[PDB]
Amino acid sequence: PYTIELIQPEDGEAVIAMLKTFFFKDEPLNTFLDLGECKELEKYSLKPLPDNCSYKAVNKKGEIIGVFLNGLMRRPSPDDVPEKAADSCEHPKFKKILSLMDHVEEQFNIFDVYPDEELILDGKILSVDTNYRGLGIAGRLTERAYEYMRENGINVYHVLCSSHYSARVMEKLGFHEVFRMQFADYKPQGEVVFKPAAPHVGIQVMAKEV
Ligand SMILES: CC(C)(COP(=O)(O)OP(=O)(O)OC[C@H]1O[C@@H](n2cnc3c(N)ncnc32)[C@H](O)[C@@H]1OP(=O)(O)O)[C@@H](O)C(=O)NCCC(=O)NCCS
Ligand SMILES: CC(=O)NCCc1c[nH]c2ccccc12
Ligand SMILES: CC(=O)NCCc1c[nH]c2ccccc12
Repeated sequence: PYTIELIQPEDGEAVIAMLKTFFFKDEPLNTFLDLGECKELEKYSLKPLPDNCSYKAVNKKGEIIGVFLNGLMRRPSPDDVPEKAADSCEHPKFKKILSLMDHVEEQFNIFDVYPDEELILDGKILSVDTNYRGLGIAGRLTERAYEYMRENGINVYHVLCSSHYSARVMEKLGFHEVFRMQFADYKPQGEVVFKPAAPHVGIQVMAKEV
């Protein structure tokens, strides 16, 4: 038995503690790199919280057993200066992940897919406690956001998935691929950066229109 609840400002430390236990260690790119201590990812994870659309799954003892951290993304202004996230990162392993994200954004802009949309919900960090996996918690976290979207006239939910495994979960939830890139094809300086196990394949950006 668990609840799905809005993540509050006072929850920051508990969210970080949960992510350090799971996501930091067991998201495929993090585990490939052996991310280790990463204060900059802690910072990254806390950033979307004040948008008031991030959710926690909580067990009967009051422990966080899952999170989906979401942020609002706004269409770039016509005079927008695209910034590289990797430029403000000291941690070398996390910088590799941020560089990958920058590269995806250079190749694919979600706002091109939806020219009429000013605001899109961005699913940034999804993590479920191992002992609670395969119970549909990812789906219940995701679906709690639909309510926020409906309450605020947001039509599109955008989620970058770091493995075909997690992209499949999003497909079950009614998302579809809008962009993909094989790890074998990601060679920003001429050589492969990420070589996780073959079934991961690469990144897939997933979208749902609600
Ligand atoms: C991706 C993740 C959030 C899914 O959460 P979840 O709540 O377990 O999602 P689901 O319940 O829908 O289970 C997904 C699939 O995992 C498999 N599964 C079943 N039991 C499982 C278990 N005990 N442990 C792990 N996976 C299991 C099943 O294939 C299941 O699909 P199905 O139930 O439709 O047959 C979770 O695996 C996770 O935290 N992964 C590591 C971090 C990560 O990669 N996050 C996503 C980045 S995009
Ligand atoms: C919805 C979701 O969790 N996407 C995953 C993106 C991701 C993979 N590795 C990371 C390391 C640090 C920050 C983000 C990531
Ligand atoms: C269109 C399609 O079949 N997607 C699923 C498999 C796949 C092909 N290339 C990828 C690159 C990254 C992730 C997944 C993939």
